[PDB]
Amino acid sequence: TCPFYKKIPGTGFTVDAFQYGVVEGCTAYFLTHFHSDHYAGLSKHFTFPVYCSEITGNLLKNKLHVQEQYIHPLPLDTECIVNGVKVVLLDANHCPGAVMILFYLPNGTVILHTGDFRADPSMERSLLADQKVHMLYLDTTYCSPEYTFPSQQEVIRFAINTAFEAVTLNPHALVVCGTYSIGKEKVFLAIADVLGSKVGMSQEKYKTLQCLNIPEINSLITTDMCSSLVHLLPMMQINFKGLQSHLKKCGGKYNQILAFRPTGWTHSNKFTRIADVIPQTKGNISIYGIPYSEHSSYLEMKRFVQWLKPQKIIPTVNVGTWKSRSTMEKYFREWKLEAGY
Ligand code: NI
Repeated sequence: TCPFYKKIPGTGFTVDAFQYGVVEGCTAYFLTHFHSDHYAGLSKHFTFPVYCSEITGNLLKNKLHVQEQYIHPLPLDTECIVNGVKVVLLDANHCPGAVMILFYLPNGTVILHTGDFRADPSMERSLLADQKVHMLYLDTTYCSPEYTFPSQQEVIRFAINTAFEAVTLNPHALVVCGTYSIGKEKVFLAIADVLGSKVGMSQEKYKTLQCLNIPEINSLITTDMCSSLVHLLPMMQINFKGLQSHLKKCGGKYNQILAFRPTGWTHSNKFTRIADVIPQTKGNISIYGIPYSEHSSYLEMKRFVQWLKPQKIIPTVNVGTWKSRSTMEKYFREWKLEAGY
């Protein structure tokens, strides 16, 4: 059964609610982004309207085979009428095609559902600036002060300079980057660009990348693994066993692997600056864990919410324990008292 925080009161609408069968009263199902926890239950057999971004729509059609007649893509930053209700989609600064959704309820209430997001000051100059929001359904993934990490730009700077230095010292090194879903594409694209290489990968990953509207993509990726010195592999294979095995397959073309595992936050963020990160090493294989986040840090989230000044907040992540829920409610009250709303 569909939980309350995925329902939009006073509409026939649900958000990210595909794993509960036919939801009673739901006339339209919104999908914020193409990550499996959110799309769970969609397939070629789905026969209700789905509303989403153009990119999300390409992925529904090609990867899950959802029939065309049921995919309703909407342009961003544009007031749209869906089943008699005004809605807008805003960029979530998450993975490709991820949106936030503003709902203008018939009774005068305004609701923002962030989906998954990484808050940014640039959001303070979207169509959010124009008016008041009564209810905020908030991505609270890292809603605690210990959750600190660098900007995406600094993390990419570290990876580019690390990769360039290694391959310039040894032209026979191979670079590997881990992946398990869309998002974080800048990691492997930035490294391949500095090295003058295309990124090699499986046919299934190439297919997924081809759905994402990235400019010049045909120039950047390839399924010919042999022509490429940046390879993508599933995240599970980024370990000393999996990388040893991979190196054997390359036919004595390479004599070293430098590999990256983009993670979210890890506890080594509590002690170590990005500059000071070191790899794990075994023989001719090194592995760097790098904290590239597509979710708000604590400070980024607090800034957004204190700017928005919502009347009520409903968390959508970490809602399963009493301790979590209590902790998040304490932070929301501090924020409100500090800012005066
Ligand atoms: Ni996500």
